[PDB]
Amino acid sequence: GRVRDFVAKLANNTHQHVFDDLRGSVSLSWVGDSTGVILVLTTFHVPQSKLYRSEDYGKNFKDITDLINNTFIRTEFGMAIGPENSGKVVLTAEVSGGSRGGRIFRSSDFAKNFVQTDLPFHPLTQMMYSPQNSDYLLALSTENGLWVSKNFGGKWEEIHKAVCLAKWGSDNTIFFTTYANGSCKADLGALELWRTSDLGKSFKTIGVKIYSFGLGGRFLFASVMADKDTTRRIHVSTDQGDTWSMAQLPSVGQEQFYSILAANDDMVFMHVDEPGDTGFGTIFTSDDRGIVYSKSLDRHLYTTTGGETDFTNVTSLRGVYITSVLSEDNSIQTMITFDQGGRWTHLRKPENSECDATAKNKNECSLHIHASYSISQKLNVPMAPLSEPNAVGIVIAHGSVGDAISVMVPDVYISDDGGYSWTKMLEGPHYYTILDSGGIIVAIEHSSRPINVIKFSTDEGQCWQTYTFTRDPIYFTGLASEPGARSMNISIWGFTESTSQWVSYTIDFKDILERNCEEKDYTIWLAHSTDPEDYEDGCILGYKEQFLRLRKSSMCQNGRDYVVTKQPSICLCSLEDFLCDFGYYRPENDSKCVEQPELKGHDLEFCLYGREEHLTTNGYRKIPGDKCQGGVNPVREVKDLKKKCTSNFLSPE
Ligand SMILES: *[C@@H]1O[C@H](CO)[C@@H](O[C@@H]2O[C@H](CO)[C@@H](O[C@@H]3O[C@H](CO)[C@@H](O)[C@H](O)[C@@H]3O)[C@H](O)[C@H]2NC(C)=O)[C@H](O)[C@H]1NC(C)=O
Ligand SMILES: *[C@@H]1O[C@H](CO)[C@@H](O[C@@H]2O[C@H](CO)[C@@H](O)[C@H](O)[C@H]2NC(C)=O)[C@H](O)[C@H]1NC(C)=O
Ligand SMILES: Cc1cccc(NC(=O)c2ccc(C(F)(F)F)cc2C(=O)O)n1
Repeated sequence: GRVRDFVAKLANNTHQHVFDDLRGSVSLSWVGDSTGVILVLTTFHVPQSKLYRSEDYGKNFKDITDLINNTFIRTEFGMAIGPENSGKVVLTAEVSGGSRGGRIFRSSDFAKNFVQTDLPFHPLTQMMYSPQNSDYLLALSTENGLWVSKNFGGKWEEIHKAVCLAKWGSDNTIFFTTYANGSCKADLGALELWRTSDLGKSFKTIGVKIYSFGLGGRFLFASVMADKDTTRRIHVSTDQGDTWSMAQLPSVGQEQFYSILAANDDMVFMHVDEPGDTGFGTIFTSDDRGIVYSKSLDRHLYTTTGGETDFTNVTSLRGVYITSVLSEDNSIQTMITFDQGGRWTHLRKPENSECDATAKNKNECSLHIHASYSISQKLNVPMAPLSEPNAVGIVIAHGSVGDAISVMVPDVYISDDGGYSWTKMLEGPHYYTILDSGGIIVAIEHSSRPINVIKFSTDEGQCWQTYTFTRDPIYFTGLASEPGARSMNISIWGFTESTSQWVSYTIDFKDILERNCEEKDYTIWLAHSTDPEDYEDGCILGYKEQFLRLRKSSMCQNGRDYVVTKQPSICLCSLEDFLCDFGYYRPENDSKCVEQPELKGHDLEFCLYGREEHLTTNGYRKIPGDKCQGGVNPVREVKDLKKKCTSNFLSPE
């Protein structure tokens, strides 16, 4: 344990609040950053709606149900909370069966005063704030009109009809799909993709034969129907639709799907579903254009039914992602990549962990991670893997140790180096959060039955101390805490036993970490270190990062203003910083990219109908987000591969 005098500190700081009876649908929303404002919304269906508010981080709520006029709020649309600190809150309310249109309750300041506005239409969707201006909203109506508002929902105007899907781009741009006749389901693949810069003053048709579309990073993606067929394929656009490239990705049937797994201004992770009811697909990573794709992972478990994947950005160390794959035998293994998908491997098992029945060898086994897929199978998993960018290196997850994901009741495992190494944090399932950029870690035992106790650790999970926060135990469902993992306030939620009420105990760790952190506590940490002795040690994507990192031994507060300190070393370029361009491959182990003897499959499709500027390749492209400098420069004098597809074909004219 190692902490002296904790019960004293936490006694004062434990704050209980009580709420009304089960069972009602419960919504909790944080409003703003550095505000402490929380909205709890409760709705009841029997032959109404309650709304509370707290400015103290959840220590004391007081009941503002007065401010909505006592009317009935609909949990379908929930609470549409404005971006950043704009403080916008919008609630959609239920109206009499035959009404003009719907009604919403608008707060422009952190839910202190609400104004009720009657809409000219009926909302089919939660209203969506424009990213650049929180005063801009768009909604889809039940008649499929696209409605827009410049004034934050006071006045609306219908800027197009027959709209399937509509999204805010950057700079108040709206992208939406329309349909000619029939219904969005009927005309699917026949959809038309539009853009409007001026909020409906003027439009442009950027797409046709559209199955679907989506945004990630700088890319606009659209899947387009074959003129000849039911197959579709991805086209990509960097200009917001003005020009369109066919991706080098396989086409799919109507059985299959694309999923954008992750996107950043450098690249995307694209999941392509496998033909047949596989339950798996292939992961591709793109180049910085989104045009050129590299096969990253085989048999990536993503289910056709319910849409579960285990795919996880480990957001506490750059380059690092974990995911599940379906082996040849039907068993699920976890895989981790440290280099942004350039290579996948098995997570290393804890030093002292021993293998389970899954493992065919008893001293030699991996760690496997419970994530969305596990949870969906009703395995005993209260939480998915957790990591925060402020807390460098830290990953917390339920797992098992063996050759595959085990159905047994999992322990909880922690990593401080971003997933290179692991130890058992806690035996048994737990709920966990991170406070104060890793200054504190907090855990609740997951029990079939009531708990009066919360666990906390100030050394990043190496040591734990038990605190009893209530002497009347609760049935415990969840933790609420301020997003961004910067506060010292945690809210334990649950209900009492039997004739009941929901309760929340919010604990301030304010005095548990009494003294502030200062330079002395931090220590120099090279990320991604494999071999100390090496010049190139810790180069990922062409460079190293050295971090200043809070000493495990130091017990103190990083503070709300804490800034991860790190400095880059820029590594010399090797071939391993380059990906094969179109029509090139690595045949041997050797990194070197050589010309393919000929194009096959979707390589041949791309070559046949492909956009011509990309056809000449350098054989080599710098991995996106790779910052390496100097060293090797294999990128080549451009060479036209157009003729080498068509050299086989007889040509006309
Ligand atoms: C996996 O998760 C990591 C950690 O969150 C992602 O890295 C983050 O990427 C975002 C977007 O590229 C970076 O955003 C920042 O946005 C501000 C403007 O709001 C801009 O001024 C900054 O220059 C920066 O772009 C964010 O800094 C970055 N976080 C860290 C710690 O590097 C990563 O993108 C995720 N991977 C994928 C493929 O999405
Ligand atoms: C934990 O919650 C308390 C509220 O109970 C937060 O206190 C606020 O602190 C800021 C700056 O320290 C003040 O400007 C606010 O006026 C305080 N509000 C109240 C109601 O006291 C405290 O910041 C939270 N702790 C952390 C680490 O975020
Ligand atoms: C889990 C699941 C189930 C069913 C469908 C999907 N994905 C898509 O429909 C999709 C989304 C985005 C894009 C685009 F934006 F990349 F183009 C293309 C498609 C596509 O399949 O055609 N995902």
